[PDB]
Amino acid sequence: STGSATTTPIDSLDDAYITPVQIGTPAQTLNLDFDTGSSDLWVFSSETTASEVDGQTIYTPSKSTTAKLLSGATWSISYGDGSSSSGDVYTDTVSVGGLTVTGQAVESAKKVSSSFTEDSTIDGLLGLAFSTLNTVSPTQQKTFFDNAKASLDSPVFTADLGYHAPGTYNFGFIDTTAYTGSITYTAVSTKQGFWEWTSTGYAVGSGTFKSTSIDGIADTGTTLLYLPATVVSAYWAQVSGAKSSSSVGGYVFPCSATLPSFTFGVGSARIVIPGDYIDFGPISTGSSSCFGGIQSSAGIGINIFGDVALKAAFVVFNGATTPTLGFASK
Ligand SMILES: C[C@H](O)c1ccc([N+](=O)[O-])cc1
Ligand code: NA
Repeated sequence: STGSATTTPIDSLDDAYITPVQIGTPAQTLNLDFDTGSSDLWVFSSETTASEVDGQTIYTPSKSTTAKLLSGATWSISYGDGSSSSGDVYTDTVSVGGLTVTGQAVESAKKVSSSFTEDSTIDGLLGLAFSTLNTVSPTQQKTFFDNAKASLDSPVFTADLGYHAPGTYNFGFIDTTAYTGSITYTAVSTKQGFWEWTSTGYAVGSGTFKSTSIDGIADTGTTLLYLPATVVSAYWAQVSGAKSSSSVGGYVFPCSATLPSFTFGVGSARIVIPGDYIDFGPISTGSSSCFGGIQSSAGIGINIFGDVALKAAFVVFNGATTPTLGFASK
């Protein structure tokens, strides 16, 4: 089997991407944020505290003939940005782009933090990191990908995120029309539950490539590119008037600037992030200070290849016995 679904940016900055997901019988379609840096499939629901729902579409298990309470199971997750949610668990039929899993754990939110409530466009998350990070207790649950894997034509999914445009998540096949050149594969460590890999270095604009190992994660549910302070300082030093602002919480730059590209290494290959992808617009409405898309990881504990990086590439998440990542230009 395979599946193929379009993923759409939630706003004009590509802050996140939503993908329609069918849950239950008859289908309830919710727009979920596919997150390769977490491992819970959780939804706004009929159980979510009413004051914490503002415009989201909810899953109602009582209207699904295939829903079944996973008795005793609870969940609680806290994300890198300080957001969180928690609740109880049902199993139900979940379909993505024509690929169906029966018995998928659907984590029903009883509580969500303010950032979720405030984002009317995201009805929940679909985690695509390793199932070792799944929060369900006392019996850990599998991700949609892990449950689908055995049925897929090939044990892979691919992320093809758009810049200010829709893109695609495919399951079970690699669309050879969706990228240019060849795919370069690189090793993955699953030790921390992530798609963790080591970039071979970077370049700023038309500058020389610096060969240096940068461990980090491929995380579709993080907007920006978080890299070591040395790397990030070297990038923003090439932008007149850029500075790190403790008041704003990262590097800002004049909105009048033209940004340089940023290249990262994948083995001997190179992925180039255009300068425009690193513009996250005014810090507040109407400001002439703009927020940078490359930020320091120094206060995270991990480097994160978020959407800024991943949407410059066709990315293969290879879930074979020995997982690997692949990157191609597009
Ligand atoms: C609501 C907030 O933007 C949000 C937080 C965390 C994730 N995630 O890591 O995928 C998505 C969305
Ligand atoms: Na922000």
